[PDB]
Amino acid sequence: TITYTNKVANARLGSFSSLLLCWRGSIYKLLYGEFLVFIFLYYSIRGLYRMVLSSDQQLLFEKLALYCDSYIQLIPISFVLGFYVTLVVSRWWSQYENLPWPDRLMIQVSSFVEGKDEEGRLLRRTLIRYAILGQVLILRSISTSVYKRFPTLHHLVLAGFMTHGEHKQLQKLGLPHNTFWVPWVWFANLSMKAYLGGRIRDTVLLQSLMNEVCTLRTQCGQLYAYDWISIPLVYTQVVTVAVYSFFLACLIGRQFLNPNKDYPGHEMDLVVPVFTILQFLFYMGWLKVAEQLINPFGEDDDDFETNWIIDRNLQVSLLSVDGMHQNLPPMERDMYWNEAAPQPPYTAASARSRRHSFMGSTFNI
Amino acid sequence: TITYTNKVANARLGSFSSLLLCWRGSIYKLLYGEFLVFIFLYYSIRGLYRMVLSSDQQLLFEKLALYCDSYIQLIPISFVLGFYVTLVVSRWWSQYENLPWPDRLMIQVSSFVEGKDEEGRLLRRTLIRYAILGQVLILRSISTSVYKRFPTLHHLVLAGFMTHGEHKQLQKLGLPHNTFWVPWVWFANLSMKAYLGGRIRDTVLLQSLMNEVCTLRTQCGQLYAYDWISIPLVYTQVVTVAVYSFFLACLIGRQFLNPNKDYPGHEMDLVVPVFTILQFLFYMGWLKVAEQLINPFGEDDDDFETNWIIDRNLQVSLLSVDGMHQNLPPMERDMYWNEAAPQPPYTAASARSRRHSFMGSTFNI
Amino acid sequence: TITYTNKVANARLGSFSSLLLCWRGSIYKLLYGEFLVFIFLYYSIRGLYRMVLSSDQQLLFEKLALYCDSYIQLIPISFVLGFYVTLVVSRWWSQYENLPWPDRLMIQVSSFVEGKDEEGRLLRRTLIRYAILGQVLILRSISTSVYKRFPTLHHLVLAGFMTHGEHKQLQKLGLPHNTFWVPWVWFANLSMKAYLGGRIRDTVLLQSLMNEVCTLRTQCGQLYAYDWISIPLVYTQVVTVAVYSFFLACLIGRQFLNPNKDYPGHEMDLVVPVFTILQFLFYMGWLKVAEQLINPFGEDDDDFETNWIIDRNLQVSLLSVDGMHQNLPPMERDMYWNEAAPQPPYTAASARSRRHSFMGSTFNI
Amino acid sequence: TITYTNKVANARLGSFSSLLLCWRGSIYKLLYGEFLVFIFLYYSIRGLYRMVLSSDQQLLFEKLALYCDSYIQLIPISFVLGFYVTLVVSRWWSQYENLPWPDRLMIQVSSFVEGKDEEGRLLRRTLIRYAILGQVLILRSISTSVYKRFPTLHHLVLAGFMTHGEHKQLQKLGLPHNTFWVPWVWFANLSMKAYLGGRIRDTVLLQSLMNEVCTLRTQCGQLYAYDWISIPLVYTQVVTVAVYSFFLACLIGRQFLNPNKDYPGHEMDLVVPVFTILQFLFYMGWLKVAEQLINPFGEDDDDFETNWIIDRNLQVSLLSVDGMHQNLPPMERDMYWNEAAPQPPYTAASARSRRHSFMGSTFNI
Amino acid sequence: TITYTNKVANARLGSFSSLLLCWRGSIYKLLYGEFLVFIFLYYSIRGLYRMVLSSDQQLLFEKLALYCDSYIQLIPISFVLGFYVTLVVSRWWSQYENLPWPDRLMIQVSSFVEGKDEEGRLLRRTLIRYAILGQVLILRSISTSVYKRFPTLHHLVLAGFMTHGEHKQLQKLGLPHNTFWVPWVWFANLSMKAYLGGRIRDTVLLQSLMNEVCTLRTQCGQLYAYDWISIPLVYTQVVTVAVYSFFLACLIGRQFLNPNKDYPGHEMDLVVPVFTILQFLFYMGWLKVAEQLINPFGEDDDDFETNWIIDRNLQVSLLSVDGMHQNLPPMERDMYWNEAAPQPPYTAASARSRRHSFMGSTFNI
Ligand SMILES: [Ca+2]
Ligand SMILES: [Ca+2]
Ligand SMILES: [Ca+2]
Ligand SMILES: [Ca+2]
Ligand SMILES: [Ca+2]
Ligand SMILES: [Cl-]
Ligand SMILES: [Cl-]
Ligand SMILES: [Cl-]
Ligand SMILES: [Cl-]
Ligand SMILES: [Cl-]
Ligand SMILES: [Cl-]
Ligand SMILES: [Cl-]
Ligand SMILES: [Cl-]
Ligand SMILES: [Cl-]
Ligand SMILES: [Cl-]
Repeated sequence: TITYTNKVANARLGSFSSLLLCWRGSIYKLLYGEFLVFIFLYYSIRGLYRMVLSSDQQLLFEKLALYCDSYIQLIPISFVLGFYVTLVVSRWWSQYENLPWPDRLMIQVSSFVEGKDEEGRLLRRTLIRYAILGQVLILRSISTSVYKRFPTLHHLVLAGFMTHGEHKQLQKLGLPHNTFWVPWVWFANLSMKAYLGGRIRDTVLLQSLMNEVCTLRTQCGQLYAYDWISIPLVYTQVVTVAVYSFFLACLIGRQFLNPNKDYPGHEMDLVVPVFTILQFLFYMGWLKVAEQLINPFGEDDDDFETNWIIDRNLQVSLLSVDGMHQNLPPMERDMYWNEAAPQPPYTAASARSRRHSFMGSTFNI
Repeated sequence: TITYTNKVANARLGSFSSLLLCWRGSIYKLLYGEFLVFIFLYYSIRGLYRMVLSSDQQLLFEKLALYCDSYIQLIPISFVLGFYVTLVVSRWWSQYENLPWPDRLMIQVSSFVEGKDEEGRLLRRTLIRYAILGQVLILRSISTSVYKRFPTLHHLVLAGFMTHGEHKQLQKLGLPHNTFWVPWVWFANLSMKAYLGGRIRDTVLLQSLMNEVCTLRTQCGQLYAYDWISIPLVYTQVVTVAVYSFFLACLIGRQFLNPNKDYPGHEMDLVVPVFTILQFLFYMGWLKVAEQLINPFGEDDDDFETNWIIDRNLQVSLLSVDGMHQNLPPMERDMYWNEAAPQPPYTAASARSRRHSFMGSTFNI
Repeated sequence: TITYTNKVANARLGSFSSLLLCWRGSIYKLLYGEFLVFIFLYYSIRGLYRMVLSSDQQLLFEKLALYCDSYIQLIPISFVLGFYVTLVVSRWWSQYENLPWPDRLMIQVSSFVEGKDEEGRLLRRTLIRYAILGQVLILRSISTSVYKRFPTLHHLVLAGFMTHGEHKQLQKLGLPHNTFWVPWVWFANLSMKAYLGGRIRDTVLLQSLMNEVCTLRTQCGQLYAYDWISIPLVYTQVVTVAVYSFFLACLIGRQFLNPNKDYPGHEMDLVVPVFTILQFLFYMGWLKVAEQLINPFGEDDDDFETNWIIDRNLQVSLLSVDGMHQNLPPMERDMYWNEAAPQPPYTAASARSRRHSFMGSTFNI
Repeated sequence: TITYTNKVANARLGSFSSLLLCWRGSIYKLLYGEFLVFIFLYYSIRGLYRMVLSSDQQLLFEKLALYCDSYIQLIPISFVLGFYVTLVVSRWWSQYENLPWPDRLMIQVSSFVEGKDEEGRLLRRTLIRYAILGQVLILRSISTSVYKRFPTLHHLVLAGFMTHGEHKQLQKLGLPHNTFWVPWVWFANLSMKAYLGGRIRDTVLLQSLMNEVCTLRTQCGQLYAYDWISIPLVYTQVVTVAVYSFFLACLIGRQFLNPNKDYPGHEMDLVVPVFTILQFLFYMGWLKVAEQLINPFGEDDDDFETNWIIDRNLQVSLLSVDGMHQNLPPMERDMYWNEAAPQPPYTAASARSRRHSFMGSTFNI
Repeated sequence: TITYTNKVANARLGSFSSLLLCWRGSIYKLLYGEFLVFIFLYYSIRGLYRMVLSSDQQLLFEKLALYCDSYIQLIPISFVLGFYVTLVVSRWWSQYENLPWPDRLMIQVSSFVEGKDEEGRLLRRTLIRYAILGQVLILRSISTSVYKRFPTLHHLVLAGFMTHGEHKQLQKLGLPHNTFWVPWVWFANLSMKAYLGGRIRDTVLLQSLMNEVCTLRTQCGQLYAYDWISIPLVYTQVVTVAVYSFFLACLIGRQFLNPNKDYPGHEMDLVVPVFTILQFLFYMGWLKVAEQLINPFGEDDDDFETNWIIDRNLQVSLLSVDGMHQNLPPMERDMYWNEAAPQPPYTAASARSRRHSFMGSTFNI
C-alpha cells in the first residue's frame, strides 16, 4: 500500500498540488504504456491526412471529421465511470474488513487455558497455531504473492507452519474440495479434549472460546466468496466500450483541419492538442482506479500487503500465548491516588489544544 | 458463474481490453438476438425511403426526420439506467449473502455431541441431515435448476436426502403452506431429547446449538422473502419504455438524408452507421446487466451455481461429523519452540514482498 | 403483491418487452385517470388557439409559446426524481424487514417448555398466543385492510384471537396510549411463573426465551415509528411542483404552430404529439412509483398482503407448539452410512449443471 | 411532526396534488418571508432601469444583462442540492433511531426482580426511575423545548423526576463535565446490591439486566455525539453560496428588455415572470428541506416531539413495573383447542383481501 | 471542532445566510492563500496581453482564447466532486464512530469487582488504567497533537499514565511492531488472577468483563487500519487534475477581449470578473471540504479534539471506579407513589409543546 496520510494532515497552500509530483502508484506510472499508443496513432493519422491524401480525399476526410465530432456529446462515460467506481471501492473496503486477526482469540486462549508447565504450553501453542493455519491456507488460495511464497503444501511444513503428521492427516481426506475448513474442526476437537480435563474450569469459558472461531470461519468464508464471485463481465465490458469509443471518436474528429475553408470552429492550428491530453489523463485515470482496485490481492502498489501479516500475526500470537501467560507488572499506587481531579501536564508545543468540555448545545440560551 | 479474477490481478497495458474478446456471458452473446432486428428494421426503412417514396413523400419524410432528431435530447436514460442498476446489484449481492452454510453448526455438533459409538453416530448424522434438508427444500422452492433436479418430493427420498418415514410424517401435516420450517422443529426436538440423556453435558452447550439454527432459519426466511417480493413492475416498465423510445426515435431520425438540400448537419452519406451501433451496444448492455441480474437463481452464465453446494455441503458435513469426531493429529513441539522471533523463509520469486512493519503515521515528525 | 420472478429467470430475446402487456399494477392502470385530463386540456387549448383567436392574438400566442418553450431546459426533474425515489425504495424495504415472524420463538417454546399433558399444553398455547396478539394489534393499528377486518377490539374476541377475560383486563388500564405493549409484559410474567415450577429446567433456558421477545418488541416499535414519522411534506411538495411545472410548460409551448412564418423549429404539422406522450408516460411513471411505495400498507396491487400472515402465522405456530411437541420420525441409518463420498444422482434435464469445485483463483499459475 | 400517511395510502387521481393546499410545514410557510425580498428587489431594479436610466445607461444595462444571462448555465446547484440533502436526511434518520425507549428493560425488571411487597416495590420503582433520569438529562442537554421545560436542575426535583437526596448527591461530584452518566452507575450499584440478597435468583439474570443498560448508554452517547459534531461549515457555506449566486444572476439577467432592438430571445414583455417564480419555489424548497432537517430537536413543525415521550415513557414504565408485576389474566382453553386448521372469519368490507399462500416461484413449471 | 447547532435549530428569514459572516473554519480562511495567486496570474496575463503584445500577437491571442473557451464544457468536475466527497464524508464519520469510550466497561468493573478496602481499590484502579493506556497508545500513534503532547514513552510515565515497572516490562518484549496490544493481555491476565480469589463471584461475570475488552480492541484495530490504509493516490490525483485544468482553461479564455471585432459573446468590458470569482469560490470550497476531511486527526478547525478525551475519560473512569463503588443515594418513596397517571407540570414558555398521543394512522377512518 501507499501511505500519504502524514502529508495531508492539515490544509495548506499546497496540499493536494504537491501530490502530483509522486511517481509510485500514480496515473503517470499507470498510463505511461497507453499514452504512447494514443500519441503515435494521432500523429500517424495527422501525417497521413496532411501528406498522402489528395484534395478530394482531404474534403472527404474533413466531412467525416465534422460528422465524428458531432458525436462527442458526452455519452454517459461520466455516469458509468462513478456508478461503477463506487461499487468497486465499496467491494474493496468490504474485502479489507474481512481479514482475520487472531487478537480477540489469543487473549481468550492465554487468559482461560490454565497451567504454567509442559502439556499446558504445548496445548496453548497448538491451539493458537491451528487458527493461523486456516488463515494461511485461505490467503494462499486467494493471493498471488502468498501463493508464490508457498507454491506447495510441503513448503508450509518446511516453513514451520505445520507438522509432518498434520500434513499426512490432511492428505488422507480424499475430497475434491478446498481443505481450508479442517483446522477449525481440529480446534474444536482439541478444545473439547482440553475441557475434558483440568485445563478449562467451566463450560461458560468453553462456549466463549468456540464463539470467536465461528466468527473467524465466517470471515474466511466471506473472503473466499469475494474471490469466487466477481463483478459481472457484462458491466465491465460495457464500461470499457463506453470509455474506448470516446477516444476512438476523438482521434478522428479532434484534429486541426485546414483554416482556408472558414470552418465553424477550426480557426487556428496548434502543433499538439493541449486540452485533449488533459481529457485523456482524467478519463483514463478514472478507469485505472477501477482497473487497480478490481483485485486487491495482487502485486500492484495500492494492493494489500498480505505477506507481512502472516508473520506479524504468528510472532505476536506465539509471544502472547507463551511468554506472557500470567506474567504481569507489579501493582503499585498510581500518581493520582489521593486526587479526585487529575490534571496531566501540557507541553509547550501542544498548549494550543487546551479546551473546555462541551456541555450541550442548549447551554446559555 | 464466470470467474476472471486471475486475469485482472495487476494493471497492465491490456487488462480491460483483452476482456472484449470473451464470448461466454458477454454483451455480444446477450445481444446477438436483438441486434439483427434493429439492423433489419433500419435497412428496410432506408430502402423504402430511398426507392418507394416519391418527391413529396421524401420531403415529408425529411421533415419528420428532423422533427424526430430534435427529440434525441438524452432523455434521462443515463439516469434511470444506473439508478435502477445500483438497486439491482445491491439486491443481487444481498441475495447471495443469505445462502446457508452449515459450517458454524457442523463444528459445534461434532465438538459437543459426545459418544464415539452407535446411537451417537446415528444421532450426530441425523442432526446434521435435518439442517441440510431445510436448505434443500428452500433452494428447490426458489431455484429452477434445483427444481429440475428434484421435481417431486419422492426424488429426495430416492436421492438419499430423506427417509421414507420422514416423507410419510411430512405428508401428514395437512397445511396449505410451504413445509420448509418442519426440519428446524425436528432439530430442536431431537436436540432436547439428546440433552435428556448422556450426550449433552450442560444447558450452556444446548442454548449454543439452538442459536445457529435460529440464524439459519432467518437466512432461509430472507431468501424466501427475496423470492416472493420483487422489484416493482412500474419501475421495470418505466425503465424499459425509456430505453426503447430512444432507439425508436433513432431509427427514423438518424438516417443519412439526401445532401442536395444543404441540410444543417446531414452532409456526407455513409453506408452503415458507425456511431449508432456503438450507442446501441452501450445503452443495451447497460440494460442487459439488470435483465441478467434480476433473478440470480436461473440458468444464465452469471447466475449462482446452487446445484454444486447441495452436494459439497452434504459431503463436507457428513465427513466432518462422522469421520473426524475426535480424530486429531498428534501434539508435538513445533519449529519455533525456543525462538521468540520466528522468521519464516522467503522464496526467490517472492523476495520483493519483504516490508517493514507500519508504526503509525506520526512516526518521525 | 405482484410476482413476476418466474418470468425473468433467464435473459431471452423478449424478456423485458413482454412485461409491457401487463395491466394489473402497471403504468397504464396508474395513469389512465390522469392521461385523459392532459389530453383534454391539450386539445381544448389547440382548438381555442386555432379557431377563436384572431391574427393579433395568434401572434401573441406564438410569441408566448416560444417564450414558454425556451423554459423547458430539463429543470432537475431527472435529479429530484431518483434522489427521492431511492429514499422511498430504501424506506419501503426497511419497512418490510421489520415484519415479526414468530419462527425463532415457536421453536424455542416447543423445545424448552416441557410437559406432554394438560397444564403444559395450555401453558405453551397461551405463551404462543400472547406473541401473535401483539403483532395483530400493531398491524391493525398501522394497516388499512387489517383495520377493516378488525374495526373493534370485540372483533378480536369474536375471532378467537383473545379471550373475554383478556379483553376485560386490557380495558382496565386507564392510559391514553396505544396498548400494543401489554402482551409482552404478560409473556414475561407467564414465563417467570412457568420457571417457578417444573416446566423450565434452568435459568439459561429462561434468558434465551426472553431474548426473542425483546427483538420482536423492537421490530414492532420500528414498525410503529415508521408509521408515525413520514417523509417531509416539504420534500414531497418540492418534487410534485417540479414535476407539474414541466407539463404545465409543455401544454403551451409544445404545440404545432403555423408553418407560414418560417419559425426556427416548427416546420411540419402533426395531428397528435407522439414524443410528448412518451415523455408524459416516462416522467409520470417515475413519480407514480413513489406515489405507490410511499405507504406499503394499503390497498394497491404492489402493497404488502398483511391479511395472509396473521392467519398463516397463527396456524403454523399453533400446530408447531401443540401437535409436534416431541413427535419426531424414527432414527434409521441413511443411504450413505458406509460411503465417505456421497454422489447424489443427476436427472437428464439437469445434467448440464454439473461443475467442478472452485479451488481458488491462484490455482495453476 | 406532521403525519399525512393516512392520506397517501392508495394512488388515486389526486394524491400528490391535494397535498399542495397544506399550509402547516410547507414551502409556502417556509418561504413567505424570503419571497417578498426577492419580489421587492426585482421590481425596484425594473423600475429603476425603466424610469431613471437614460439611453446610454440603458444600453449598458442591456449589455450587462446579456453578459449576466450567459452565466446561468446551471452551475451544479442541482448536484450540490441532493448530494447535501441525502447526507442531511441520513443523519436525520440516524438521529431518530438513537432515541432510548425503556421497553426492553421494563419487561426484564418487572419479570426478574422478585418480591410483591414493600422493599420490592421500592426497589423496582427506583431501578426504573434511574433509567428515565439519564434520558431526561441528555434530552434536556440536547433539546431546546425540553430545556425550556426544565431550565434548572431544581425543576427536575420539583417535577418529581428525582429526589432532594439525589440532587444533593449529584451536586457533590466536583467535575467540569456533563453529568449524564451517573444514573447508569447508580443503576449498576443498586442491581448488585439487590443481587446480594433475595431479590435476584441467579447471576445469569444479573448479566442480562446489565446488558440493556449498556445499550441505552451507547444510544445516549450517540445522541450526544450527533449533537456535538455537526456537518462542516465549509460544506454548508459552499451550498449556500452556490444557491444564492444563481438568484443574484437571475435578478439582473432575467428581466424583460426593450423589444425595439431585435434582441435574440427577448421578444415579448410580460408584467410578472411566471417561470422564474416557479424556479425560485423549487430551488428554494430544495434548500429549505436541509435548513429544516439540519437540527431535528427544535421548534419547527417537522421536528421530533421529545416533550411527549418523557411523560409517555414515565407513565408506561411506572405502570408496568408496579401495577402489573405478576397480575395476568386467567388461563383458559381457546377457541381452536380441537381444530388443527383455524379459519378466522372475514368481514364483508375486507373480503377482497383473501389470497392463497405463495408456494415458490418454481411451482408449476 | 466547530459547533453551530444552536444557531440552526429553527428555520428563519436568515438562518443559512448569517453563517456566511463566520471566519474560523470557513471557505474564506481556507482560500485566502490561493485566491491571491489566481488574481495575480489573471491580472499579469491581462496586462501582458493589453500592453506588450502587438497586433498580430493580439489576433493570435484572441484565436487561442476562443479555442480555450470552447473547452470549458463542464468536464465532469461536478461529478468527481461529490462522488469523491461522499466517500470522504463516509470515511470521516466511520473514523469518528470507532473512538473508544470506556463507559460500558467502567460500569461493569465498578459493579462486579467486589471489595471496599485496599487490594480491592488497587485492583479496580489498575484494571481501569490498563484500558486507558491502550487508547492513549493508539491515539498517540495516529494523532499529531497527541504525539506532540507525548513525544516519548517516558512522557507517559512522567504524566502518570503508567508506572516505571510497566515501562520496563514493555521495553523487554523485543518485537519490531507497534506495542498497542499488550495492555489488553495484561487486563485479561489480571482479570483471571482476580477471579482466582474472592473478588469475582462467578464465571458468568468474568465472560462479561472480557467481552467489552474484545470490542475495545476491535475498535482500536479499526482506527489503526483506517490510519494505515488511505484513499487511493490515483483517485486523489484524478480529482486534483480535473479541478485544476478547469481554472487553467479559465485563466486564458475568460478574459475581456477587444470589442472592436464584433466577436460573438465578448461585447462589454468589465474591470474585474464577477461571475468567475464566484465559480472559483464554489468549485474550490467543494474541494477544500475533502482536503480538510481527508485526515480527521490533525490541527485544522474542523478536526477531532482528541486531547480533551484522554483527560475526560481518565477523570471520569477514575472517579467512577473508586469514589462511587457502592455509594448510592437513599431509597425513598417518590412523588407518584399512589398515582397511576403521573402528570408532570408544564412551564409557561413551553406550554405550546403539549400534544396528544399518536394512536395509529388508521384511527378514525
Ligand atoms: Ca490489483
Ligand atoms: Ca438470471
Ligand atoms: Ca400504497
Ligand atoms: Ca429544526
Ligand atoms: Ca485535517
Ligand atoms: Cl462460511
Ligand atoms: Cl485540442
Ligand atoms: Cl423468518
Ligand atoms: Cl451514425
Ligand atoms: Cl421500541
Ligand atoms: Cl411532439
Ligand atoms: Cl458512549
Ligand atoms: Cl420569466
Ligand atoms: Cl483488530
Ligand atoms: Cl466574468
